[PDB]
Amino acid sequence: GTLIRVTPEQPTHAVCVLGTLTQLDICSSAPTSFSINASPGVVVDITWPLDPGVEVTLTMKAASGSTGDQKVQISYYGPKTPPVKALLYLTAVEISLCADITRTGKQRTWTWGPCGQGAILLVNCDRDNLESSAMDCEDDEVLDSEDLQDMSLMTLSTKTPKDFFTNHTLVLHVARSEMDKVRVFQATCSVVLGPKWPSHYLMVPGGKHNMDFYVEALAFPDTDFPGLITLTISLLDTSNLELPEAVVFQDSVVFRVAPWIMTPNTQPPQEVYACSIFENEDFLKSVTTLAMKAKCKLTICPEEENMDDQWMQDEMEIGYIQAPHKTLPVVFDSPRNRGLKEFPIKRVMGPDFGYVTRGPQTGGISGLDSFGNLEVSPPVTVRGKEYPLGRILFGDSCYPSNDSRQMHQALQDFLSAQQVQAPVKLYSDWLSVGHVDEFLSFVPAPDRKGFRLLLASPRSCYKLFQEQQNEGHGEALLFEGKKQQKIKNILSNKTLREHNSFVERCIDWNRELLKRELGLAESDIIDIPQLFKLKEFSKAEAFFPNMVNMLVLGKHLGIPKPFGPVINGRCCLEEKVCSLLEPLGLQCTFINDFFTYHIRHGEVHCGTNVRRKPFSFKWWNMVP
Amino acid sequence: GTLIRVTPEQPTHAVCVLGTLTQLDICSSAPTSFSINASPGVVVDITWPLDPGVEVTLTMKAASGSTGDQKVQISYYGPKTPPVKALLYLTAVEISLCADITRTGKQRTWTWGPCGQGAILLVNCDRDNLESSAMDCEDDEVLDSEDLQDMSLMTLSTKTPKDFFTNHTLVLHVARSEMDKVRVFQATCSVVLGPKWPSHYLMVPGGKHNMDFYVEALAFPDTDFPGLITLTISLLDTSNLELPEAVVFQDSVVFRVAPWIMTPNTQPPQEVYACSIFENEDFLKSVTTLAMKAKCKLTICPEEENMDDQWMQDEMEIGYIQAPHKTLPVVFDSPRNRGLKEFPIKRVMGPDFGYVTRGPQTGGISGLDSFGNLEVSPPVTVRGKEYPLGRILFGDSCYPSNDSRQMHQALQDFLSAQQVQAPVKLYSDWLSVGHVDEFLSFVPAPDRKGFRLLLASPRSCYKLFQEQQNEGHGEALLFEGKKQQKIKNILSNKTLREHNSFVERCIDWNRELLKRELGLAESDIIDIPQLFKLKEFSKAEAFFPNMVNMLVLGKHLGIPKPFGPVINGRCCLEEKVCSLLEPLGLQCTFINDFFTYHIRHGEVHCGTNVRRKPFSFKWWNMVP
Ligand SMILES: *CC(=N)NCCC[C@H](NC(=O)c1ccccc1C(=O)O)C(N)=O
Ligand SMILES: *CC(=N)NCCC[C@H](NC(=O)c1ccccc1C(=O)O)C(N)=O
Ligand SMILES: [Ca+2]
Ligand SMILES: [Ca+2]
Ligand SMILES: [Ca+2]
Ligand SMILES: [Ca+2]
Ligand SMILES: [Ca+2]
Ligand SMILES: [Ca+2]
Ligand SMILES: [Ca+2]
Ligand SMILES: [Ca+2]
Ligand SMILES: [Ca+2]
Ligand SMILES: [Ca+2]
Repeated sequence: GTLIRVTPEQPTHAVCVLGTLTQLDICSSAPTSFSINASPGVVVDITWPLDPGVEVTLTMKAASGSTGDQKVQISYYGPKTPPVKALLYLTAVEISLCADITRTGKQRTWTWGPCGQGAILLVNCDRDNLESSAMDCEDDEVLDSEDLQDMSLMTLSTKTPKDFFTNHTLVLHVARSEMDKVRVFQATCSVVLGPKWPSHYLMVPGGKHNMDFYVEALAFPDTDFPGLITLTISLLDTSNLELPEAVVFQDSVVFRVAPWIMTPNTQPPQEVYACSIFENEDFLKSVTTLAMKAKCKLTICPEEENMDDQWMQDEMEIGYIQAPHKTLPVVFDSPRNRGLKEFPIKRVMGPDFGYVTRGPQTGGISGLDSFGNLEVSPPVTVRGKEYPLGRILFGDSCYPSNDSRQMHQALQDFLSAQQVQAPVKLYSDWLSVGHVDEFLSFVPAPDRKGFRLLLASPRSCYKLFQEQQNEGHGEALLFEGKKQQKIKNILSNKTLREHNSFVERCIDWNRELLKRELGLAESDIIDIPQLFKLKEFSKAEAFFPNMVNMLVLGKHLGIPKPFGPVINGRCCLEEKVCSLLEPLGLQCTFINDFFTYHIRHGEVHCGTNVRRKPFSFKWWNMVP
Repeated sequence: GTLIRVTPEQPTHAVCVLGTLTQLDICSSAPTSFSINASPGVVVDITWPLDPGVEVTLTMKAASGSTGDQKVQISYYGPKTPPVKALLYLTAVEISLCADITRTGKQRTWTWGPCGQGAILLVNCDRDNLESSAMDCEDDEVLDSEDLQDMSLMTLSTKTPKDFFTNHTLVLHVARSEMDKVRVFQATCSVVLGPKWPSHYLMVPGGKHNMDFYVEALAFPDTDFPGLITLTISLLDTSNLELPEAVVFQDSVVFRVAPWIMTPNTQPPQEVYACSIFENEDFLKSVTTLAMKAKCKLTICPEEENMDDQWMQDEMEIGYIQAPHKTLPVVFDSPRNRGLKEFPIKRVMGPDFGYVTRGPQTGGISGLDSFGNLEVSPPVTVRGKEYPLGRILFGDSCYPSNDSRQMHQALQDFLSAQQVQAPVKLYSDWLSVGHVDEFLSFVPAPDRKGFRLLLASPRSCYKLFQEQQNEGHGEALLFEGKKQQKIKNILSNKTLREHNSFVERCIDWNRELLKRELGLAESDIIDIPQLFKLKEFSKAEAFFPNMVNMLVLGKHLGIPKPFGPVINGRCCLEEKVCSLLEPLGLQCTFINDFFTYHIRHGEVHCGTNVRRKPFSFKWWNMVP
């Protein structure tokens, strides 16, 4: 809106911006009746009576060529009076601040969805600079023209009379609350807005001009940042030299900072990671083969950088950030800060590879803070609400006690603040190590919802063993090929069966948690045979290598080698698992991980990581 | 949900909680065809074939009298087989956690609105304890039974067999993220949940029992607290003595903490405040009269406690918090921390009087942080969105610069986090002092929307003076009854008219800001005649006492005495204002505030404060 106020005691000079509703105050200094005659470029909606209800409104069709080149004449006449005249001289200008608010690569509110509106900003948290230790956004400089591709275009367009900025100035600003979270460079780079600076006078020439800005974000959405940054242009009248500058017009663009998004096992793999370790050459060769079959590059951290840390699942999680103009992978580096600590910083973070961390870095850290305790489900629809990018899953206790553990609050808050994968707290504190990958995986399926949840299941392993004893193989030896144990003795062991009944309860609680939060039906779930035992603090560990803890590379599964009882040439555990999964068109390979991984309380999934293809569905089309 | 898993190789013992969907796993250990026969208290939905699609579901009608007193028999028969039988013994219990979730005084999601759902918690931030300096909630103790009335009732009801808690235990908990924000006392007080303690074992006897808890909140909604606290009961199986406790059932109540809410001038007054100061007796007498006419108690801070601080509008804002069971007023104490600093702490905070503060208390403080720069509009509906408790208004600059000021971020965030009065940033930085009460007030009206916005208006004062000169009074003296000035000289003064044109722009910008954000139409607005002048840093001060800066006590207005030009016995400024407002049925009194207040850059509204009647509309029925 804008009130132009007119008098007959003087002519008034005003500016109108195209797209704005200007209104005329005719009554406040009038002296009955009035008529309005305006130049041709000024259209007036509304031989008229001076009732204070009288709405007079002015609209311009085009930018002025010169100052005051449009004109409105208001005359106040009546019953026996010749006219008193009030003059108004207008200058019309275009001032459009544009960004990719339709989300194609190109209100001031941001809206979610396919019919929604608002531009997107990436946190510029990768490292396109050769030989540097810090993220691109840690400084107020654009060093490589490659770096501009990560940034979002914003354009100011002006159409004015040549002499217009003799008396007006334009300023760009961000609220002080948000200046720490955005940086803005003016294009022909040097910064115009940023953490040191919430506003800047633009240097624009009269006539027809177009000025490009490049915007990056410096922070992901989090507890104290919902994730919107508004940038505003204000047109100032600076024509009286004594008086302060007067604002004539503001306009704004609202951006939303892209969340950090995980990729489930159902997304096709692109790159694999693991460590080289002492006597581990045959584990590493086995993964290499599997990668080849699934078409993945492969990367190994060596014994020098490892610091003898083998658990490549735990220190990091590879995600992505996504904007219409640019999608890039970003690593979320766990505060667990073990031997693998540096590997996210030096080796993964890089050209088109983002970085992020959270949590206390000098410690105050559970094991539930390791990223074997961070998964995502596949996409899933739950009582009519779509989670098209899946729902994040992480382990916890059922309630908080003195003895209980949790993933650190700052990570919990970060994941939720991401919004787009509405986390779900599962129960994993019953496990010694405490990770959800210890009792669940997800695999692609050619039918139903296009996946299956695999849950570890003692019951199924009791059933198998019983079905083998029933068919005469009670003398068969677990751990054939450590102390061997026979199926008749495993089965009759009453205390082992109590432990496994209690693990069964823990897994079952989660089965139903996943059935409700994730929309699953029993035909979405397969049980993998798996025995556990309780050890220190009645916490659970795998009795034999945890098969459900597997590397999923599309259809090629790297499953820990259970070394089960060998019947008619084969491990019955291997055969049972193949019978459960081959009908889905999965290919099971069984990798020896026993003295290398299993005895140190982890398996194949725990010894490795995977980068996968980001979802084709665009996060901003969700309506969380 | 819950899977009971049955075998024919053993009978199983399970518990069912009333209101829960129990399901039976018949296939996992079956050995074709099955039938189900259950005791009379167990109803089974579902002479049946063993297809793994077969859904079997169990529902109980009532609490068990003894353990295992209901019974399910599953038999697996077939083509030539007599039955193998699997037994299941059930015990049914009631475990209901109840609170005032319908909001009358009496899903686990909280919902806004008249058809919404969820209990309400008050921050227990008043001081019902005699002789104490701290808020009730600063400690983990309930000292007065009066204090319980501020708290929210929550009840656990159990119906079990007598011997039930021999093998089960109940625990109450809050997530660790929220334990710093709630405290929970068990009733016959001593705490069961709180900032030191996120869980507690309840001591409940078998049979029919009912246990009351009293809940208070320790924190208002704010940037890092959306304002929901969930409390959960979990039923644990503790019958195997080696094994960890197993969760059998959780249920929860979600509370929402009440926001802090302001009251506009359109709400009827209840109590008035001001200071006793040096030569100010006649200001104080004038307010006293006005209070009496409007039926308000009256309170004065004396020269001893003042520390010579006269600005009773600035240090505090009296609001309220509201819950079905209890509504109480709460003072929001400004960080400006001037001479009035202690007055909120010692004199206002008290029995059924809450307290809150925000911002850096040792300074880093603008003048825009004073609470003359905090107002609320009346209730208002804006393009179809209702703000039934009004919208908070506070002053700012138009953009951020080196020289510009703002209300401190922590207050800004606090007000927004309150949600229910969606703040609006107005432009007041152009004023020397910098407060929105310097250019706007609101008054009750008997028509239209039931109020008017009054805006300071130089134009209207130029018009009046011109209309008086026109009728021959150019020689009339402003400041009659300091150096006097005549209407002909005020009018011809060209530099005074430039200042006032520039103030006109500043007020006009806000007029349209309020027209859009607040839904107003011109017939909602009255202009009060008011001249300003520009002084240090071209910042604006009142040329004569700022009339729009008035005390509104229902229909009785305490307006600063302008001491205008006296024409036919009367100040024309007084007469113009009376002509604008008497037709609304307002009663204007003009209070001398000139050497006492006006020359120290403030007026009557600035010398005073008011507590008013909280809205009848309940904040939780809004849908922000
Ligand atoms: C599935 C998963 N994410 N597993 C990670 C579990 C492995 C580590 N293990 C150890 O720290 C460990 C245990 C015994 C002996 C040596 C070591 C070691 O390599 O330091 C864990 N428990 O977090
Ligand atoms: C309308 C409103 N909220 N006004 C408050 C403005 C008053 C104070 N004034 C002073 O601090 C002041 C100015 C000059 C001489 C003495 C004093 C004084 O009492 O300390 C303000 N400017 O904030
Ligand atoms: Ca940079
Ligand atoms: Ca970059
Ligand atoms: Ca780390
Ligand atoms: Ca890049
Ligand atoms: Ca993971
Ligand atoms: Ca207390
Ligand atoms: Ca109390
Ligand atoms: Ca204070
Ligand atoms: Ca009280
Ligand atoms: Ca106020």
